[PDB]
Amino acid sequence: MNHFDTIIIGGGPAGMMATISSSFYGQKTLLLEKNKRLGKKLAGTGGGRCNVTNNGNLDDLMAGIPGNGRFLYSVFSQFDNHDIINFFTENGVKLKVEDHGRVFPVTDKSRTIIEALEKKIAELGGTVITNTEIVSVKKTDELFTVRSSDQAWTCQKLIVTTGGKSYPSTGSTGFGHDIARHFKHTVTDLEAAESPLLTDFPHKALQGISLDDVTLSYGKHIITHDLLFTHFGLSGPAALRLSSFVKGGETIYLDVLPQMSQQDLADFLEEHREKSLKNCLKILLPERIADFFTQPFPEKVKQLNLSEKEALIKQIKELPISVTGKMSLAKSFVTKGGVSLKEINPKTLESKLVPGLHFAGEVLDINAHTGGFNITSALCTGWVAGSLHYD
Ligand SMILES: Cc1cc2nc3c(=O)[nH]c(=O)nc-3n(C[C@H](O)[C@H](O)[C@H](O)COP(=O)(O)OP(=O)(O)OC[C@H]3O[C@@H](n4cnc5c(N)ncnc54)[C@H](O)[C@@H]3O)c2cc1C
Repeated sequence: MNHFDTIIIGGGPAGMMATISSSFYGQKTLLLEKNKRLGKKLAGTGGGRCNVTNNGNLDDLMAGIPGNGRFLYSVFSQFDNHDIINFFTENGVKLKVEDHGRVFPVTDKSRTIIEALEKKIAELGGTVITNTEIVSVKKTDELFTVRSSDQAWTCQKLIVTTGGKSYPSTGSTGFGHDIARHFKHTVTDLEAAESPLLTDFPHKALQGISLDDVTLSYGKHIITHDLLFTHFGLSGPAALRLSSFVKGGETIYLDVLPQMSQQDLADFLEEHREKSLKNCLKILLPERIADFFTQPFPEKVKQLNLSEKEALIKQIKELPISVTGKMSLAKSFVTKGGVSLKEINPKTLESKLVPGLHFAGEVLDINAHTGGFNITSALCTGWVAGSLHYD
């Protein structure tokens, strides 16, 4: 018995959720995964802790999915970030909410998430065959044939959830784009998004340090969020978002305290004209950031003159950084681009050109910010694709 109602290709967050919803709707379901493990990429989101969704409202979500979020109104009315939170709560996983509405398991371990998903697939009788790479997908009359090098399976409904093109060592190497092409869909241009930034800058002084809520500016686009200093330059949300507007050759500007304007700072110093300038700023900033700003200046806040005060403050508020480029698609967190949404039903996620065929997750031309919006996007679209609609 190799024939199923539904076959789902790719066991990421989209694939797992379609397997759950399809089974739940009485569909006899097969999930195929190329790796020995499910959720290889998912296991590494949120610094490996697993950033499973975001707890904001609908507008927070739309602001979180800049790349074609508007297509998801229909999907989100069926299953949303709060349906996700319910599911994991219902099934005995303790979630928690961190900054910017990011949702993690209390365990801080991605296996708590993936293991819960596998457990449900099993309670619902879903079939999963791992360590199996699909190489071929055809359709005859009303019957999809799905083939690996060894075997073949059949179905009437086919869900393709093979992901994007970034981090191909997770398994997302584009096969779902080939399917889409084979059945004569348009695949848009595939390019990097949420790609960390290469800077020309003394990286050693600051790498590993994290900063909460800072403003990076460049031309019209100005962004206020979290930032990580890396050995190659800049990552974390702020860098990641800005990375869409920048290619290499630009100067961008960093505001390390968007809270205080020039004057508040000036006043703050006078209150601590007794401590060392490093120690002064050590109270407002992480220590290694303090070192960085105040190395070239006099030891003590009072030893400063007027011109030193004004120059220092302008560095604190407007440090110019030189960007020499960004990471490629391969090394970016998100693929901007995918299967074209003008040929997909926004409500069922069925292809408009081939009946029975469906697409969910990153394989579609949807792209979002890190912070749970991609994963939320994949679980939901997955849920919908796997679910049944009739009329
Ligand atoms: C380091 C990192 C951190 C991230 N952090 C975040 C974050 O904090 N928040 C956020 O929202 N997003 C984040 N993302 C993005 C997010 O992980 C993805 O957008 C999401 O996992 C996509 O889900 P998916 O199921 O569509 O594709 P994937 O999760 O990639 O899964 C696709 C699956 O298809 C399988 N497959 C592929 N080809 C075949 C084939 N031929 N045969 C069989 N199986 C196949 C693959 O093995 C894979 O398991 C991050 C990405 C990375 C790389």
